[PDB]
Amino acid sequence: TFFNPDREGWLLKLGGRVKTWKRRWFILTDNCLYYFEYTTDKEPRGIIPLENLSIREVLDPRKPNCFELYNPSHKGQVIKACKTEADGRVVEGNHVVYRISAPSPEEKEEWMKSIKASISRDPFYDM
Repeated sequence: TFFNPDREGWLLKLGGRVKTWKRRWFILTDNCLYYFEYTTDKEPRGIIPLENLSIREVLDPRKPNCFELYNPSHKGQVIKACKTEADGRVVEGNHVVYRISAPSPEEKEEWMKSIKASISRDPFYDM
């Protein structure tokens, strides 16, 4: 599934039920954002489907080159996502939004462009 990706790279993501930044290797493919703790990891740490989502720039007090993923449909609606836990639990994410920090302004722009392009490409988008 990670074959022929639209983009791969390091990004910082702000935690949900425990708000802290974690460095994760992201892979954009099949209109989903996959993230790994380490680049050569066989299995992803989580998956964030992009369908029905939007992206916007945001200013953070400590992290630069940030943007957020959010669902426009319903107010404060929990974004559909899935993640693995060390104990083996495969649990659904509880994020209303996803604040991401890119390594540079250039990479932020590139990532925002790729994500939007992927979303608009989905033939099942906005239904």
